Amino acid sequence: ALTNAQILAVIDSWEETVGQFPVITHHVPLGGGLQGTLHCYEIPLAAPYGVGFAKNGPTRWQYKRTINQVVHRWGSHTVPFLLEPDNINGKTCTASHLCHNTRCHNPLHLCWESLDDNKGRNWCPGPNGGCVHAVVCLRQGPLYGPGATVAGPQQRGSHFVV
Amino acid sequence: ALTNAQILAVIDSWEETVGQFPVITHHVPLGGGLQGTLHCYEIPLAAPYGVGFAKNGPTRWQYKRTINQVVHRWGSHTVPFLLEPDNINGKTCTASHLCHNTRCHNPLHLCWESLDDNKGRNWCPGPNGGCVHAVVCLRQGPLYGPGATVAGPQQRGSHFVV
DNA sequence: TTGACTCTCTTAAGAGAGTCA
DNA sequence: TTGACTCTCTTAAGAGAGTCA
Ligand SMILES: [Mg+2]
Ligand SMILES: [Mg+2]
Ligand SMILES: [Zn+2]
Ligand SMILES: [Zn+2]
Ligand SMILES: [Zn+2]
Ligand SMILES: [Zn+2]
Repeated sequence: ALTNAQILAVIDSWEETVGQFPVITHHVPLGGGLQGTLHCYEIPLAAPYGVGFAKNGPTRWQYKRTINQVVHRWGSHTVPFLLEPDNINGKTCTASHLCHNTRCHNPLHLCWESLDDNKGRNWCPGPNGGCVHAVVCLRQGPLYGPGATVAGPQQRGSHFVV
Repeated sequence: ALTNAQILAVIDSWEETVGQFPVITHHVPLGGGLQGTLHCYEIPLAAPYGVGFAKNGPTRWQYKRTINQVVHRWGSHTVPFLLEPDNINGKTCTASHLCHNTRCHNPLHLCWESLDDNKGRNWCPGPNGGCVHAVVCLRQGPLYGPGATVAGPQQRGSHFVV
């Protein structure tokens, strides 16, 4: 809600609730042939999810609180960043999973960045493979690699140059 | 169905027409601080676009040929790949701009791969900066870099560990 | 047969809001 | 007030198909 105090109270209640979500250990590629360990705090697969939480899509949730007799609702991963600018360079800020684990609500696994920055982490080589993200990746992106290209650049005639 | 000879004739007509598009020289980052040059064959901004071409969206076009009284139509960048498999690993193949220049129809700037592989090239460090794409990038992706993250991982209390 | 428009859809990273009990 | 559902929307890489002359 409006006041900084009210916002801090929302963040604190969210952290307390998410802090009781099951902690699931995931071993992850870091790049450079190395492996690390992340501890994700995973929202349950089915109701009940936790005080204030409800599922609005297959892997979408919202956090809800009643302040001054009014319901306030946010995307479930946006709550850590309620005191941050909601845009950057004219682009909407989004909650971005450094652990690439949607059900996870560990704020130590989230950052707040444009949708382009968010998406791009899927292909990052990782913190031990050359990540250049200023807010560093926690793991190599799940889609990093050579790809599976079916056909490369080609011409039948002689009209084109690279 | 069109014979493989009829399909080759469509690719040849397409190449003939695209080869007469304005050719624009672009200097581009290759990664590793090196600069290179790409020559894009750019479809016009407004009608007429060229024989067989029409705009179906702000940056979407289609190619159309009528053969034995049947109208055939294809996405304008898909024509080089009409003799290739159209899916891989259960994923639809898409035309993927190695030059990241949507108006370009140079087939030496296109490859044929899943939408995930396609998107991922936006963040590639480039052929002189560590590209691992098996079909190699022609340039550093336009979105490669440190990013512009507004807020990083953080907690107010002590409920979480990484 | 052709040109120049029109419309909606896919994907996978993300969102907002309403209906009931 | 709180819970458990319902619906559609955004973005930027990509698509298929209809109408009229
Ligand atoms: Mg993400
Ligand atoms: Mg692309
Ligand atoms: Zn996590
Ligand atoms: Zn990274
Ligand atoms: Zn090009
Ligand atoms: Zn590459």
